[PDB]
Amino acid sequence: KKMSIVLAPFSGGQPHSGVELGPDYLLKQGLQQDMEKLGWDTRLERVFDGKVVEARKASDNGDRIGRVKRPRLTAECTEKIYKCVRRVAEQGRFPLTIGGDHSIALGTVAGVLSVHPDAGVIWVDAHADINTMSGTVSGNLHGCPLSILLGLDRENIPECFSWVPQVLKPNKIAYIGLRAVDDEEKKILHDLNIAAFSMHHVDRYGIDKVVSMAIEAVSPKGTEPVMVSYDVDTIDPLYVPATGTPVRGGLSFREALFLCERIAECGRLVALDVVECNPLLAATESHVNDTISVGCAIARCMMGETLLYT
Amino acid sequence: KKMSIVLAPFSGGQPHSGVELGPDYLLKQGLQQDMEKLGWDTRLERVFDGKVVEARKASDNGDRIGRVKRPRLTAECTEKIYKCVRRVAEQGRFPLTIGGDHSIALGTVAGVLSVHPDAGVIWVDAHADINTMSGTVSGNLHGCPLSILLGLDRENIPECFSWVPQVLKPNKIAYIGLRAVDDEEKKILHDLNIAAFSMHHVDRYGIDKVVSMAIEAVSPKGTEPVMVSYDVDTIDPLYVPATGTPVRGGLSFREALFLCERIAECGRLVALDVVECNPLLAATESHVNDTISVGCAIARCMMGETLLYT
Amino acid sequence: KKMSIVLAPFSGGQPHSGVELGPDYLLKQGLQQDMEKLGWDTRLERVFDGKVVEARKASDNGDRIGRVKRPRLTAECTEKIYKCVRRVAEQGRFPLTIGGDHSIALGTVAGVLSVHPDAGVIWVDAHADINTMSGTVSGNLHGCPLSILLGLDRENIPECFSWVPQVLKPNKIAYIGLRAVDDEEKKILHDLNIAAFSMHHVDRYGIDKVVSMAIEAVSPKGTEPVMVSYDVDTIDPLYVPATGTPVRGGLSFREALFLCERIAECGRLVALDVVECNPLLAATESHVNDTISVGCAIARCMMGETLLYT
Ligand SMILES: [Mn+2]
Ligand SMILES: [Mn+2]
Ligand SMILES: [Mn+2]
Ligand SMILES: [Mn+2]
Ligand SMILES: [Mn+2]
Ligand SMILES: [Mn+2]
Repeated sequence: KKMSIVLAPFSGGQPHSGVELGPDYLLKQGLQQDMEKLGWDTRLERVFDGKVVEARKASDNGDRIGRVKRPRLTAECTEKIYKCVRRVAEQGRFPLTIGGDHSIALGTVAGVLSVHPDAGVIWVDAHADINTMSGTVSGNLHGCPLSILLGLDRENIPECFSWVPQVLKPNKIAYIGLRAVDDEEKKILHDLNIAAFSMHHVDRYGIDKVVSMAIEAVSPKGTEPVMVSYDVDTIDPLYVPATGTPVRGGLSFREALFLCERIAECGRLVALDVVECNPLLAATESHVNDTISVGCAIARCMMGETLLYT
Repeated sequence: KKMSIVLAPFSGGQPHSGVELGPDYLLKQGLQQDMEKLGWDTRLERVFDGKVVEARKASDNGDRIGRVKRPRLTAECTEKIYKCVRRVAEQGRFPLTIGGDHSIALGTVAGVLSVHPDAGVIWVDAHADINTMSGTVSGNLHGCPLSILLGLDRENIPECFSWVPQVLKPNKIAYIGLRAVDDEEKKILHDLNIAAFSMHHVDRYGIDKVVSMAIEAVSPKGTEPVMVSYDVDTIDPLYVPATGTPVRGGLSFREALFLCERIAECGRLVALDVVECNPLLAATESHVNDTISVGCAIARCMMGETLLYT
Repeated sequence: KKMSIVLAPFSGGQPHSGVELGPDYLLKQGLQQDMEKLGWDTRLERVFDGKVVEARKASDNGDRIGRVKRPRLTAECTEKIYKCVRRVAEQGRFPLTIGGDHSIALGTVAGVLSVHPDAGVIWVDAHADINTMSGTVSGNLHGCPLSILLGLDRENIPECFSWVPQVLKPNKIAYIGLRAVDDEEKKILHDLNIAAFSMHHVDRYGIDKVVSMAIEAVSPKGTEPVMVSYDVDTIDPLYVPATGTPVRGGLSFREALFLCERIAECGRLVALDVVECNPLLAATESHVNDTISVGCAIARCMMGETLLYT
């Protein structure tokens, strides 16, 4: 039980500052203690200085390629995460990455899949995060990771992303909690036949059935490793207020953690990303605690925490 | 895909002013744009001036027949809605009526059923709205539409309602979300064997099963048209605060819209009423937005909006 | 249909004052009227003066035996409740006990089981309340009733509890809503094979299935009497704010009452405790009303109240 808590305080995939504080806030609530307490030999892995990056990000408005914003900064930072997550996995340790916005998944998914080539990816998010370079309206890269990972709109992806390995295939991605998918993304999921479970399926079949369906979808031989990239805005704003792109009608606090228990129960989780926690996006310091604690709760539940004896 | 958005700014079936602002508020949030955006050729249908009606209503306290309040005003306005909804349906257009309190269902149901005689009616409400003239304690007519439509307590229904066609039979009504039914109404539903699904059934079988049961109940040949009269107070006050008769323990925001998706999916929806939105019954202008947006959301989901590709 | 509303204004099993006001507050909201209105011939049973007890409790800090706090006061008061609940049951009347903290279950369970020896016990709580004398860290007895009732850690239970009859066996206890069980309690439930249904099971199977499983677990011949000890903190703080030990991720208001309806439906409920309502633990006098009304709602639903005709 070896684990490497990968700290990825990045905010370049979006406009709001504060999300890069997630790592720090999570570790403050005792993330590592919880993990050690769960029997994991933990080690912190800092990939870069969040303060420096915020500095170079804030200033440089010239970092753009048409609609896409900060492709240079994003490509540079996510490549460091890739190298760190790749290394962590090669050493045989479990990489738990704390963001930071979802653009970091470029490095996490790339890193994990380049080591566990047949690993399935369960993307827990209210959004599809699959906007192509030409398609993205806002130009925020935290909503484009999967397009770049799947190598979509090839011709328009900046060369500064030439380092991204083409290891993710559409039949190895499964979404859970979708409810804010735009027209371009709807067509993509449909044309690529990507297993996507919206809030409609949750409401229709219940979270237990949805998780089972999601794990099956990316697990042919039913024995492949599984990775989860958890965007906290999948959970209803009621419980997860401090976040950049909230969307009403999400998972209840209970469903958010039950999902984790089912994956833990699975026994094949090989990696986990917990992203989009922006403490600076809350009114009361209570919203901040509700949010960050939910993060630590996801980590604990994913890594073994059960309500009863085990 | 022809639609007529019937504007019914009426508040005579109850005591609180503000509910007649629903139409205006809904159209402000872009109700018609959403509908056109969903592929419907829309047309607004104003049946009467909400300002004038509020004026004649406010003043005239003499409009009463024992317990029943404003039977003259209510009978006159609902007859105009009947004629408008009847006309809209005859032209082969889909009538989407925005209230206004639920007393307007006297005209909507009468209008739709006089054109589609075998149309089933799914009444989404926390209340049964079936108090008889002699039975109604409060005398508010927004809680009596179904008694008059079913022709109950015949002998005591004012003659100013003589225009109401006897087109609704008890085996063509199905309730969803019931939780505030009074003793008289409990006996009625039971003696008339009306298919009623309370929050108990939702909690017991889940919203998916309940909707299926409701659609079946009013669809013998399983091919009859279906009409939905949606009272927003069916949804828990948590999400729908600005409303005249709130009742704790309602449908979650998710269930409120999933229900709509299932009906849309059905393919036989022939009419829809969205009622009881009172913007003037909110503390923060946030309660107002939560409420009105939920209204537009019901319309979009009922009329075709899906979370994924379709 | 004879009932005895047992008033147990006790707070000695915990540190916060205010919980002893539950009885008074409940009766204020009309608890007895509701019961009579439900067809029960009610009678109030005061076992002791809540004001006097609070007085002797507040002062006496010397009432302790190591970690355990107020074992003398608790043992004395719970013995009075035992005698009262035992008497009420012998007279063939239904004992509805209103607390007061959960330490009162020492007398209720003992009283009911000494009359209905084969009665099952359904403990609705977020906590296991089974800490042993040596195990309890906080020393608060409202978290130790079941250990004493099951006669655990015998050797360390003060002799002032020598009156407690050994009538409860582990195969006659079933938990519902568990989510804050400590390590000692986890081991105990596991070693004793006690039927426990955590929020995990509720999220996984739904409340309907869980209740059925719980009733089955303590009902071998499927015809045994059933008793329910209802701790209100089983319900999510969102709905039940004013309480001593809140825990996030609980039963929704709907599940809290549906559970009651299923037990009522069962037809074998022989006793009910409603505990942990502390009015003095609320910010707005709204939290207080939300909480206390939920209490009366549990009593009504348990005792027969249905949403539709019956
Ligand atoms: Mn995301
Ligand atoms: Mn997202
Ligand atoms: Mn209504
Ligand atoms: Mn209603
Ligand atoms: Mn308890
Ligand atoms: Mn408890």
